[PDB]
Amino acid sequence: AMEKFAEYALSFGTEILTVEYGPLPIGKIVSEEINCSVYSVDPEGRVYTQAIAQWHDRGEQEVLEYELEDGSVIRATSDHRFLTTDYQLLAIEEIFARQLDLLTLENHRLPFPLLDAGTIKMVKVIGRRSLGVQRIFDIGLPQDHNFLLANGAIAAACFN
Ligand SMILES: [Ca+2]
Ligand SMILES: [Ca+2]
Ligand SMILES: [Zn+2]
Repeated sequence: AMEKFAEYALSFGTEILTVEYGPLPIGKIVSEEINCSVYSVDPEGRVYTQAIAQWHDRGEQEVLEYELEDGSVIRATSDHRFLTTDYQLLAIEEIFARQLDLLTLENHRLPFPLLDAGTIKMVKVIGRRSLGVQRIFDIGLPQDHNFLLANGAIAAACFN
């Protein structure tokens, strides 16, 4: 029984897919407290949008750059959780260690069923390297605790 999650964080350059501005580095969003909407998935698999509720500058620390099978990367703390194809939110290091698949997403269109729209891909983490100390951040959302990155990966949001 998990007491709580680690206070994971994303590196400055990690781009979040915003509705109003498209891909934007989380560092910019937080540093400038940019009000915009992100895409998230609910417990029943519906993809929908929600406005950011909290902007947290987490300071700095050692971060790793994980490389995905399609060449994209995730720059974050090793314990940052992401959605897998089994629909579990697990640390990126676990996904790497166990070679699990990240569940990624490659008129009115929203909200829509995750499995019946958008190009769904099953992407493994093929490696990682250290980027040294970088500025880190996270954002809090008013509803579900996850949001889509520009590379399609679904990241866990702040639980505070
Ligand atoms: Ca694959
Ligand atoms: Ca892509
Ligand atoms: Zn936070």
